[PDB]
Amino acid sequence: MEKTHVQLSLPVLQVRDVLVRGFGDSVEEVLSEARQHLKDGTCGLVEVEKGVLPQLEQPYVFIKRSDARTAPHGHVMVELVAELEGIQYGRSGETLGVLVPHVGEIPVAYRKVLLRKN
Ligand SMILES: C[C@@H](N)c1ccc(Br)cc1
Repeated sequence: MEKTHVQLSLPVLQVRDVLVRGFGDSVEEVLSEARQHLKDGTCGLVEVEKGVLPQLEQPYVFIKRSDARTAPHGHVMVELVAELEGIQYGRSGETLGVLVPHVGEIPVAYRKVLLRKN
């Protein structure tokens, strides 16, 4: 059975290397596909800086900090929040980055997270 939270180490990708720049065409689809790729180990993370989001496809899936009181074992506790046309679906803390499919790109780092399964 799946636990409420899972430890994952996500590959951090540079935006210009990403081949598949989003998970789908609707808020519900991108959240669904992101969660599936997270379970399969085929999800990467792009850190948000100026210029990044316009190079990626909407809707966006962000991982955001869900608890600022403790980060177990160095894994920041995080949850998913989607965004389309300036409207967010969920409310959470600070953005760690935007999730994208990982299809073999070489990462620049790994980001340890404790992901809320839902
Ligand atoms: C199964 C593999 N060909 C693949 C499917 C969808 C996405 Br998104 C990335 C890779």
